[PDB]
Amino acid sequence: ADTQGYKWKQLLYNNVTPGSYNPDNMISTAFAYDAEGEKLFLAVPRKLPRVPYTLAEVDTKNSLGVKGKHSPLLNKFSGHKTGKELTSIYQPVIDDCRRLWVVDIGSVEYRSRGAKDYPSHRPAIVAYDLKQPNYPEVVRYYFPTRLVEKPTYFGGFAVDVANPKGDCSETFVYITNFLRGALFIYDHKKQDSWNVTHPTFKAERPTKFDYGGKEYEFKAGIFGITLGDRDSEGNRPAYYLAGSAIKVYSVNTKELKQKGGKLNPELLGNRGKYNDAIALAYDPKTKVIFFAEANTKQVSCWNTQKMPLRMKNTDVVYTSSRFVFGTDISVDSKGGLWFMSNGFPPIRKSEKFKYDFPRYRLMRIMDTQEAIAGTACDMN
Ligand SMILES: NCCc1c[nH]c2ccc(O)cc12
Repeated sequence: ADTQGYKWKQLLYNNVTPGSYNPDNMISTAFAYDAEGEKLFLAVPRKLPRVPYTLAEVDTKNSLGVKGKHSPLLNKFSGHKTGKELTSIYQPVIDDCRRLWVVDIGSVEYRSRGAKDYPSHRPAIVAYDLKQPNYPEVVRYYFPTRLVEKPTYFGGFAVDVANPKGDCSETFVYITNFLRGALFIYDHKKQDSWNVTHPTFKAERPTKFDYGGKEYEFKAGIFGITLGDRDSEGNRPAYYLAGSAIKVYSVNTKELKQKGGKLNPELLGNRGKYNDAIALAYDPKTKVIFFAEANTKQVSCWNTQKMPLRMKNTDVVYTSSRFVFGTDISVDSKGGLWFMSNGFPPIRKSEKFKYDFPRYRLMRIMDTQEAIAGTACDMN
């Protein structure tokens, strides 16, 4: 229930000329913590002008849990020279083999004001090897033009490593898209990809979001994807959710890896009213799924072994009046539970939402057992 972590009023960069960018325009949408390396990676998409590094890192060795060091400066990704090696990213994910995966969407989202400095190209899935220094690029796959479908609306993704003890090449990537209610599926082995749509990937009712005493609204599809326990053949449930929704589905990875196959998603089925979340994370050690919620100022949980999913089977692991718009959640290598808010929901002009407390908030609960103790997500 204790947390350690970081808080920023503004995301400032180390070794970047002061004044050559506006620190309020640096908006982080996602993170990934490498527990073995004591490294934190932050996605800062090039949504607004003058973002020096779209993949940014901080060394948490000094800082984490140390009084006075709550706002580390962002650094260039150690695997990069200039900052132009990735154009714009929304989400970093670390797999079972300590490969750092990002999805370069391939263009910036503003016009003029230095946009020429970041020339466009086709969306790419890119991976860096954290095991080797200093983080060499080991995967670079471009989307075939036939499959591009609004890359700016890519949400969470999952990296499915069939052979975590081999060369780690039998690997699937499922990337959510919250506009199209779509999953883009990438077969790393075959070097092939395809898009899949399902009525299940779509928004239910619009999500309600309170800012500055008013009620705003957004309508997002799938956002929204995490991987469960493998069976002896290497298939697993892939849990997903739409942002604007309270229902949770799973679909087997078996049906996902089959290009042109029918999908048979199972309802699970719902978390109760107004608990919309855009991010969810499955923990292998407790079998709990954690939700970083949009408007409730909370992080919630559901043990996957308690069926069916009703509200009565969920609880709260974190509450903070300052946790405005949960935007990312993952569990790390040493079973750390990380969750992030940034007061940046998918609503027109949300970049200019301002708060009396630090906008960017990243917390860790030391382990998932610590989290769920004395709660309906326990055992028992
Ligand atoms: N808080 C930023 C909203 C957002 C837009 N796209 C995203 C992708 C991943 C994510 O965690 C969040 C987002």
